[PDB]
Amino acid sequence: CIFEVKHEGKVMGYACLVGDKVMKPAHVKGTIDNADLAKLAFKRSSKYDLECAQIPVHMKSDASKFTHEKPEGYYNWHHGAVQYSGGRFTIPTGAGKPGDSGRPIFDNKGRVVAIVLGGANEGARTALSVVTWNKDIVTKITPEGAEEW
Amino acid sequence: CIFEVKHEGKVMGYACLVGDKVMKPAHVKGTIDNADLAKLAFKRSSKYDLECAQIPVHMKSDASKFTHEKPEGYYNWHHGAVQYSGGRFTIPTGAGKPGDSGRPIFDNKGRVVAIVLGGANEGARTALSVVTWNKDIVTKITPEGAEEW
Repeated sequence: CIFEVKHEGKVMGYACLVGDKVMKPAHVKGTIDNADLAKLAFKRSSKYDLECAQIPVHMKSDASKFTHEKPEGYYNWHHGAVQYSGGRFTIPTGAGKPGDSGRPIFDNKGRVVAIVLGGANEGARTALSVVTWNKDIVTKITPEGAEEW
Repeated sequence: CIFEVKHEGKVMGYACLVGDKVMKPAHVKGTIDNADLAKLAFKRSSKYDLECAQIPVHMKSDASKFTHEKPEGYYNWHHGAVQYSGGRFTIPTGAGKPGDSGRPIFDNKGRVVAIVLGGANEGARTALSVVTWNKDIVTKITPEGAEEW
């Protein structure tokens, strides 16, 4: 379900097969490192900083079902455990660097909860700037002073 | 000797190095997935639904011979053993599917005897539609109701 966006042979962010679309943050430079995915036609959406397309039939079995459901507590991401509370995702400062955009923040059942875009350093912890689902629609939470990763 | 034709990153058919030419069915969309082969100049022939070119000197050692000599009996092909009789090649129905075109039918000494183009389902067995060599010249045998693979 997770695929990596490469730019000049360098991983910039990620792409994800959620629902029946193929997502990847709009701000991420590069092209999905997967033939089938790379040749697709994406529809950009600057409001959501999202850029979706449709999953080829032969990969649709590979999608992951997202969720608006996110109760205060700890979430999972590649570098460790993210913490959600006060309507804000945070992590120990240093555990997220430029080149981590696109990486999903899963919950314990695998549902993608948000997609990292960058983070604002506020000391001990960094408030993440993410793309998250609302009641049904996409949204973007960007803490004051975020540094786009 | 066998090379695959790709189209939008998807295998459509095959290409084969037979004799001193490089073959691939004309109807197959895409370009041979091999630098040396892809840059060649092919001569189309709509009668034979064939599209040949000449094998670069550095690959000529990689060709597969051929022969007009084909006595009734069993021949060899990737999925098993083909049967020749009554001037017709056949196989157990189900053992050949779309995407098998281009695959050669060898004999027991390795000489390519025919090249599969598609097959007509006539029950228990399917009569193959092949490109075969006559006295010296190429020919195409297409059983009634063939389904072009």
